[PDB]
Amino acid sequence: HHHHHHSSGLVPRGSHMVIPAEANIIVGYSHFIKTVEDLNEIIRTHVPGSKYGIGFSEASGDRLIRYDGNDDDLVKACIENIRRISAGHTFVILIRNAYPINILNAVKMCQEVGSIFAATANPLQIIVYKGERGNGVLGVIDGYSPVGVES
Ligand code: NA
Repeated sequence: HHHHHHSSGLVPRGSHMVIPAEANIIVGYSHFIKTVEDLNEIIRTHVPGSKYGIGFSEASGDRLIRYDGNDDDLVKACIENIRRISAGHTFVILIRNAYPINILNAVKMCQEVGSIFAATANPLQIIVYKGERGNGVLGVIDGYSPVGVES
């Protein structure tokens, strides 16, 4: 027996992500991860020298938004983004002052323990579906639609 509420379904206005100036964001789905420390560690060697924040949506147990980082503004943005999405096992990473290869490697490392929804510096909107127990991430709007074809 399952419970249905008419309030469930695609959330009309996608959730806009808070991306502080010059920050790069990574939004993904964790695989069998129970703590944000796993993410904090797997990307630790790639974020040295840079400022970063990590947010993780614990999907059971305490069901708390978990976080780590070395920059208050980035950490707060990650927490807010996780709150807006409100979907179990979602993780959000924000990195600033990092070279291109470090950002790319951070993403590759996340792919070892999860799936990627977004990885960009562009304005970003997360399309979410509101279900019974919580939400689910259906996709993202990364930047804009094309305006033409290159010559
Ligand atoms: Na999808």
